[PDB]
Amino acid sequence: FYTAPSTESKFTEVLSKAKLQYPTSTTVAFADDLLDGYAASYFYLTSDLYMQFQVAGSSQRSELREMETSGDEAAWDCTGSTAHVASAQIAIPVQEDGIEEVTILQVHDSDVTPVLRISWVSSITIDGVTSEDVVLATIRNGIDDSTATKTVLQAHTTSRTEFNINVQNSKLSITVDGTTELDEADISQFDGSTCYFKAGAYNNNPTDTSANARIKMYELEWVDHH
Ligand SMILES: O=C(O)[C@H]1O[C@@H](O[C@H]2[C@H](O)[C@H](O)[C@@H](O)O[C@@H]2C(=O)O)[C@@H](O)[C@@H](O)[C@@H]1O
Repeated sequence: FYTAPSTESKFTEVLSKAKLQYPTSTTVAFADDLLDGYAASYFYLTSDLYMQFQVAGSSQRSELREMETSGDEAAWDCTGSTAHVASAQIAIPVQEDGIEEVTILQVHDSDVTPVLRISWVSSITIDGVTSEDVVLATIRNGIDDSTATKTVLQAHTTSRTEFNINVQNSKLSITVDGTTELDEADISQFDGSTCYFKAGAYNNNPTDTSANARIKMYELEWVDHH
């Protein structure tokens, strides 16, 4: 008794260009499955037309992974001259107790390293400044460097918020409601890697492994250019 996101034409294209992973890396639904009305407690359309992702547990996810319409996985040159752009209108609800960080958008390499995570965090300390209840950008410093550069993007609101990720020419930019919040961050450390976008709910370091993270997307698209 869950309504499928495929019933809304605003999602047809991105679902054609995605596969759904849940609760870890295994695909539960490919593009054709998604287009054919795939729906579950962790992936469904709300009555006000949000695509909602929900998942409990440490490092568990309900997440769309960028695909080509051919069925090939997206694997674009992370630092190439072609622009790759992800856009999403996301409402981040107040998270359940014990949910401490939820990753909502990513640029991931074709191996084991997230180039970029955009996440909600309960608390973060960056160079001696603690922020509470914010949306954060985390860019990994390298494949062999587990550390990352972190940038607060936005004070958390439940209001629908426009996020835009633009990747081109070894630089990455993020806009939030039209305002640039990360301006041409360097990602040259992923020269020679291939990349793709992800979107959904990825539950990072919960303190209650039974609590549900929950993220809602009113619009989602990923594109190439030139
Ligand atoms: O030591 C850390 O906790 C390390 O985590 C990093 O984010 C990771 C996420 O929590 C997820 O596990 C997944 O997405 O992998 C990420 C990663 O290893 O890059 C960063 O937040 C990093 O700053 C932090 O030290």
